[PDB]
Amino acid sequence: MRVGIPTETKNNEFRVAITPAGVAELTRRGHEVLIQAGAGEGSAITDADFKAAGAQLVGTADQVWADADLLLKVKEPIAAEYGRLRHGQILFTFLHLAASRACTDALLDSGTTSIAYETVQTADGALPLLAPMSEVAGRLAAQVGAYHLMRTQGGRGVLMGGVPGVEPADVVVIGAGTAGYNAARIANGMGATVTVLDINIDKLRQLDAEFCGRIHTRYSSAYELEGAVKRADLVIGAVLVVAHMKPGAVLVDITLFYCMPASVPKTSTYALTNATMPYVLELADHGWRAACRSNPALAKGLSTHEGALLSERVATDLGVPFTEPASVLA
Amino acid sequence: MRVGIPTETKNNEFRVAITPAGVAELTRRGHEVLIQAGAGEGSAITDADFKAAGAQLVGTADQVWADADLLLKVKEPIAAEYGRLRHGQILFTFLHLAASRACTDALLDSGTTSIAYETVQTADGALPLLAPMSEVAGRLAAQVGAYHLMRTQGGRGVLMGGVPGVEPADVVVIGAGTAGYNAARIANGMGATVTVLDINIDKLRQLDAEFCGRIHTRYSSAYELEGAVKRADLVIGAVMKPGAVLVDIALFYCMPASVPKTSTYALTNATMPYVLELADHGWRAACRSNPALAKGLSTHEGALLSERVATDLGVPFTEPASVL
Amino acid sequence: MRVGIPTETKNNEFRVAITPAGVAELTRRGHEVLIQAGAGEGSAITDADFKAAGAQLVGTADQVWADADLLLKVKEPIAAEYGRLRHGQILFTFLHLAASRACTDALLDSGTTSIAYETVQTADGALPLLAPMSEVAGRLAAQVGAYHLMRTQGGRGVLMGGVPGVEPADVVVIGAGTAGYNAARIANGMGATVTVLDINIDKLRQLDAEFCGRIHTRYSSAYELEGAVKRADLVIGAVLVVAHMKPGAVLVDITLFYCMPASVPKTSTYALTNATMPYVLELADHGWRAACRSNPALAKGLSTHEGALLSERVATDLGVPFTEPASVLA
Amino acid sequence: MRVGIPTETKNNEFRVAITPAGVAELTRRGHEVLIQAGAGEGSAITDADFKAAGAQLVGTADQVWADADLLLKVKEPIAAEYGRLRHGQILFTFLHLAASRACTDALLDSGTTSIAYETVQTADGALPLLAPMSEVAGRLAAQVGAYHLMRTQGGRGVLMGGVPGVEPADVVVIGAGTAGYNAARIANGMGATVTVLDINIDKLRQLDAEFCGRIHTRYSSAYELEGAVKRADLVIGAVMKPGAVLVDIALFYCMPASVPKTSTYALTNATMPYVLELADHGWRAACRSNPALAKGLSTHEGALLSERVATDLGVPFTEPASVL
Amino acid sequence: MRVGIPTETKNNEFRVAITPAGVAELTRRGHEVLIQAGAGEGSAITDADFKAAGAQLVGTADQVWADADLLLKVKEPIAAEYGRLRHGQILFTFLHLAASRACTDALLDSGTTSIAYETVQTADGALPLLAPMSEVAGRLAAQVGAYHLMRTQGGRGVLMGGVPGVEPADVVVIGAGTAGYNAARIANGMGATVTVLDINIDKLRQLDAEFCGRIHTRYSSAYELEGAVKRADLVIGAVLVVAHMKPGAVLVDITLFYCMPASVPKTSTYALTNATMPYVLELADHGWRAACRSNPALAKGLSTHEGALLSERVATDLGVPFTEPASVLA
Amino acid sequence: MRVGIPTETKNNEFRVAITPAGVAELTRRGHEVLIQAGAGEGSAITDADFKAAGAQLVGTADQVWADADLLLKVKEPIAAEYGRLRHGQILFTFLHLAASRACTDALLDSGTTSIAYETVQTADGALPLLAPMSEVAGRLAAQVGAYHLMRTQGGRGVLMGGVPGVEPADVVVIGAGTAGYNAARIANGMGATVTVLDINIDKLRQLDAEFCGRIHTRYSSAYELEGAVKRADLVIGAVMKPGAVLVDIALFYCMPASVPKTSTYALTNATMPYVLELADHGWRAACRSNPALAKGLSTHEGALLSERVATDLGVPFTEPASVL
Repeated sequence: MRVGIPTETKNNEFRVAITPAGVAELTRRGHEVLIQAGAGEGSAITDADFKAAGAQLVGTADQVWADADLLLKVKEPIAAEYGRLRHGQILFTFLHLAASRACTDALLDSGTTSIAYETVQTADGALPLLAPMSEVAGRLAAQVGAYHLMRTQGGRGVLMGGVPGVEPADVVVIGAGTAGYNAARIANGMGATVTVLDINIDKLRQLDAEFCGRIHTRYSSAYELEGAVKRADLVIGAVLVVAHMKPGAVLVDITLFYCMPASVPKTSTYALTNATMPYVLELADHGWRAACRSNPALAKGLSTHEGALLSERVATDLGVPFTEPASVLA
Repeated sequence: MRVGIPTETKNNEFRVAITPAGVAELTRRGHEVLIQAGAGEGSAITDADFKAAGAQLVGTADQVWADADLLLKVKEPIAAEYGRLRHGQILFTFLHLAASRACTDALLDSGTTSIAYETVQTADGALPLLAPMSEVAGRLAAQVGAYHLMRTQGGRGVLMGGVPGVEPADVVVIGAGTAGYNAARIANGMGATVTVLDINIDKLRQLDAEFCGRIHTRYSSAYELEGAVKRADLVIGAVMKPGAVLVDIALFYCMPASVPKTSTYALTNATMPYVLELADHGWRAACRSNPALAKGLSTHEGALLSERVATDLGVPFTEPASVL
Repeated sequence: MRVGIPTETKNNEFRVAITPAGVAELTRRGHEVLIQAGAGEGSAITDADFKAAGAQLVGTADQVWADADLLLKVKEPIAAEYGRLRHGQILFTFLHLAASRACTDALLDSGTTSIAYETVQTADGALPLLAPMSEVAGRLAAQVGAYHLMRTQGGRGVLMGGVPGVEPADVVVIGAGTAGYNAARIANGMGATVTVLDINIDKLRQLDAEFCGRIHTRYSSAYELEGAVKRADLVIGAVLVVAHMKPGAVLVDITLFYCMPASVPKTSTYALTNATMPYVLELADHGWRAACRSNPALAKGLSTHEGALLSERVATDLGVPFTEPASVLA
Repeated sequence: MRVGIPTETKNNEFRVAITPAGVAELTRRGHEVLIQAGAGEGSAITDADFKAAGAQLVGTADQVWADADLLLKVKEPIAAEYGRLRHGQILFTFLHLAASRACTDALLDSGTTSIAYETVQTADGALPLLAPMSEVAGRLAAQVGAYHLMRTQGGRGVLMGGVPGVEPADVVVIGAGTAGYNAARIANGMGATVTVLDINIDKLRQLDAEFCGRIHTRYSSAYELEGAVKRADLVIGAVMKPGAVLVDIALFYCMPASVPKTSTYALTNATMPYVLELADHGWRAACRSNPALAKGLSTHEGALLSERVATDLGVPFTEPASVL
Repeated sequence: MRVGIPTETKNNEFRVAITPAGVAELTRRGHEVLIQAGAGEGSAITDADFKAAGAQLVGTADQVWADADLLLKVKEPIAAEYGRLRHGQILFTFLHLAASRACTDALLDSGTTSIAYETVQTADGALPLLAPMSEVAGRLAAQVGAYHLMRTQGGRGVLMGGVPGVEPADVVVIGAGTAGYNAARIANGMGATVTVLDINIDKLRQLDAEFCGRIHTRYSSAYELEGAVKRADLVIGAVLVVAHMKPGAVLVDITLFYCMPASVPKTSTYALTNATMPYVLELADHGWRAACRSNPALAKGLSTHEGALLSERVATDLGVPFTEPASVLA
Repeated sequence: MRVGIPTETKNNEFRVAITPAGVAELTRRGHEVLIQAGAGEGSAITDADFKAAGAQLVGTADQVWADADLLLKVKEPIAAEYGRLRHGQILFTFLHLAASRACTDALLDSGTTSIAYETVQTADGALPLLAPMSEVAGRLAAQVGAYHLMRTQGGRGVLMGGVPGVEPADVVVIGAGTAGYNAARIANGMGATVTVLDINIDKLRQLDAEFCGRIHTRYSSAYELEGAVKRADLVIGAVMKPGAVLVDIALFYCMPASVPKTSTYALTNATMPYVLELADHGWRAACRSNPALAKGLSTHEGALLSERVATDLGVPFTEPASVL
């Protein structure tokens, strides 16, 4: 089938759903990759090497969304793309439909089959396509948190790792998840005195192991938390699905309250497309139909099909007819 | 004696010439410490700190400059500060007089004894009070270069240390010097693929030793510098492909005042020993019994003593060893 | 029962099926260990300490294979040993019968009960007795790959870790398995700039953790692969169950194409006998009979019994009557 | 010649002035090595070791002191050992004569040529034979401070490096010196949160470099020392809140003889080269062709040569360069 | 319900069943925390911050054991506390009843409901509340073992990490469990040449990974063991549910034979109360009744209830009527 | 001027006296760079590299030696190369003239100005151009010793770093020198249990510091060396039980040309600065304004200047300071 990779049109979005690496496997494996001119240009990928790997570069998004059996995207269709949604195609991308009835409706109103990146889940309840983004995000939280600590940024005026004879910043990472673990790693590498708080003692246990006790760990509690933040020069909320610190101290969620992987497209594109690669294939090969019964992880992401809503949590958050996944998969 | 420290007026300057530690060691040797209200507020040293430490918190600058037998600054007196200078006062701060004919004149026409932080020099030819600024400046370059590397800062869009399975950023530091060693250190801690360039292979060996091979080294030929700079994401000038960031420390960018809370201690921790030799024995005694301090002396009783600053502005030299 | 450890007679084979350590537990636990003179001499083990631990040193292989209830071996019997295979004994060793009908036939034609080292498997599908060999192998791939990089060896003429101001080799490890992980470890320790490629992102994830990003990881793809090898000074195929690189660059599988734990017997003997120890015991204690129903991992290795073929994959690769394992175990 | 080593009689001293290695390099240059039976038993060097190495194992001390042309000790002759001293003997050991008028007299009234381990000195002003004792002394302080930190030792009740989720211990080492560097090293390896204080910022940089930031550094102001010491669990004096432990190396505690097996080699490994220059050429030749050894010479033919030890006990000085 | 935290009265016991952290969650979550004056004072916790977090400080132990719905303790009641055991309360603490019929009887004779800290077990058979103690213990074994190596302590007279040009001690850790892993970590950090012996090759495998082969590993055997201890300057028995070494060499179990987390209360109190926190809550919230059927891990710790013995192993070790856990939980 | 580099003819030599970087910095100072076709092919520097860099690729050696005002080599002219030498030519390369009476004569009878790489010497008594060869030589010894340790190489049959649960290899490096430090470094990275021996305890401390205790150190007594060497698997001579491998760098084995791609840059990166002082000012000027270069001068206008090479072959000395 002819797969399509259109140019992300959303605001401040410079990523691309595929790399010359994935495109190269689609091609030399029996498929046709329709890539829109400049789609990857935004994350340092010209069509020069996109073609030197296999890319049926086309001029407009119209031709891309058309003749493309599988449309790989990074973000969900925006306003002007609704009139694009085909019925005989498969939309594989980040949807957050429970965040857009308008979006959800347009996918049902167009009867297109779609799979949401964020809900593809494996056995241990893991979310593979979100993992990379959490990694990119957490490492960024630190680089961004460190910069905003500059007095010029309205920060306290403290250097992440100080200098000889002078103390470094005291960084607090709330949570030892992918993001919390990656945030501490960088802040620590930059020289800050990082302490990570979690309620899960095994996560804290391995952090002690990983940095021979260099990255401090404190059992997380509302009392420990409040205590740790008072002292903190920078705090990172790495806890992913009302209280304050000192003047000049920074707060980065995932005083200057700061608030992503779009910031580093080259990186993030690869990070995600590498996680996406195996599924895009299972899709391009045997179709979303055989791809979802042969793989309950990719299936768990099914979002819509010919006016069908295949996600209860969403049909719940908005109150709409739920159409069991098992049934639309025969 | 009484030493005074006025709040810096230089726009965008957040450092202070003394910390609660210094304003506590002078107070212990029989000295009255005068500090302007709000002197170290921009570097997190409230008057409370300076106060309950033995320091006298005067209302404004006037009171500081009037009394202060020795005055401690970070930057030199700026334009609107020329009327403050006193004949019988010892000014201690970064002067860079060889950069402003206007500054030099005010101190000269002033008859003030000023000693420059940046020219103070020990035996090995080291600049003690200027070295801590190169440490901060070196670490900052990396934190900053990593920041402007973001697509949204004009940068290419590369995370310093990538993420598993995805290639890390390519950093090139030119100079195995004090600042370069700091940039590579931090850039390396961010996960980045760092390489340092230098024609001093002795420095290449200690960097090889320290980071045990993780931070790459390349003899600095103009051939490699070019090739190295062609492939990089961030190049740090501690002595280009589209979107690369070049930070130059002396997308583009060309500082220790950005992190005042950090650099105040760094500078005043180096300055402290001299501020002491000055508060106890005078500029004459101090500078007499200490050559490194002697080398910083810039002006006194109308004289301009400096073969670099003097053979710059076309002025009469004065053997600093004479006034000594 | 009297266990027997004969001298490996195969070519270039200097290993031994047991160490004074294991022999010491066989003895002071109720059994008799019949070790052939010089059996361990080949891997730095004289009979001096073999007896100082418990060893009924005997002169020839004939007496060893005879009176020995359990014959522990490292390699499969060769030409002259066929006339040795008893019917009332147990052959526990590496067989690769699917690689030798002649060998397989001789074990059936002699009606001997045997268990193959390479097919003993645990729950997570793991192969314990092969693990150590993969470790030895991978660490060797690097030491051997580094030596063959010497211009004198016909190599490019590059030192693994270069010297101050000069660049090290660029080493590529294909695969993050036991072997791939161990290969990167040594090459990295030797100073090379190693990059490991894998399709399994968790393996890459932990390699980043283990060396704080010092050992580079790149999602493995046929495009990434080809790209990585072009640059490479040395490449190690650590992928265990047609394209080229630069002149002088080395290739080591598991330009100079090089091709094992027999290379370092002292090491490998211990490596394997340590993994073998627990089973040899379960065998020597309760017999292969009770040893295989009480332990499905050791049972999964059963190969033959009194003319019986207890391994389908083998009976398949050669087309021969398959005799269900469950049945020959009552 | 023949060099002799007697068992130390100083109570609680377990070191020996020579190891099987030294008693084997002298034996190879045509020297008879006499060692008392049981000399190095308290540091794990049985007579078997000393014996099957080329050493002569005499019955007791008398035989050692009588024969020994050069005598090697660790501590100085104690009270009951004054009758042992010989006019024509070279005593080599830690003497601290400037601490005992009584000791100095026995060697003086003795006419013995004694050379002090602690005053021997090379160019850079280093004390070669005294340095290894500061390494051991530094590492011991941490092992000990970590021990007395236990509630049952009077200490507060803190594990040096805590455990995951629980805060680690706070260690403060005062002095970036040889001993301080060792304490921080070990205290840091125990998981503890270590900080070193010093007014020598050059030492602060090498500690920063070495442990790459894990061991904290703070310019030693009397202000920080206090604040630092106020928050600590264990403070090590290598130059307080309830239950804190302060170890002072020169709950409280104020040494290399505690781990004799370790420190014997450390000391005798530094001493060895000199014991050789002494056994081959004599105190005269050796001390002549080697200034560092010349600096250790303390007594000879009744003379007391030392501007520190002499201007202490009120005695006549003797130009060591004269007797040379 | 009103929870109670009494002052440990046992000998040389300076720990406390709760920290201002846990007490803070009990309070600002709907409960009343009755803490006895000075209960925490012994492990550096005054009532100053105990109240500044929420503590109904009371004068005597009598009032504490009274009006307290849940009595959190570190150690089992001693002689004078028997007359304290209420019937309408819950005793959550370390019991070791199989070590005290007197103790066991008193809990049955008082009909109190109790849950033993040491038998709360999770799915992978893990014992969470013992883990922290094993960590504290193992790290101590090393600090204590290193001190007792001092000739003054009657030891051989060897410094853990020697000094330049001179060798460090040779430390042997028997077992790679929590305690064995933590013992090696510290001894190694102190500079000793540590070698860890285990029969479980995965534990040895990860120790190699964790310290890049710096902490030596040797497959554990009675022959390897005896060999390793001969050389050893210090040995730590980290193997938790008759042979000798050199003169001056130390032995620490978990020559100077030495024989705990009470040694470092500040540490250990937090270590354990952090592990205890989640259960104390599940208890204080829904009662031991709903707390044990909703959580089979905490339930597996049930020890007694109104004259009932809810632990077979104990009723076995002493021979007493066993009263099935499932039945006393409806 | 024009500097020339001929392909090495010495059998088994794969290094080249100049890299594309050097042949690019000389070309920038107005110099014609002549390089023989295939000069750096054995070290991966095709003529393409040398070409598109500013270098003149001559057909063969004749053209190189004829023109070249300064000639750069790695090894000295061998037998069949004696007819190439020119009176008015500056030869720069490793000469070891004090090793071949025959070599010395050809340069002497030649009237050529030759400067030896190995005798060039800076203040600290360091041999700049010879040091990089000891780094390579040190790392190679370990890679090689680890290789010949294989049962199939005659070795004992030990993997350098063992495998979990199995004991690692025992490495002994004799010499804390530049080469020894490199061998221990690499041998340690291979997982091996490394120990370094030296009578210079200062070097023992930096190795202790660097690898923080993982690489063992032992004072070099002849007693320990023996005991140490008795227990080893691989001993590296950077200054035996059956199957042990002893590599000696100056089963047995007694080098930088083995990894030409690496060592060419290493040597030419050190040589480069001198090749420059030579191409710009001449052997006279260069050697004049630079003592380290002055120390390398070996022959000129028929003279043989060297108190080591001259008092070897029984020849007349010529004050190098005279011809200067």
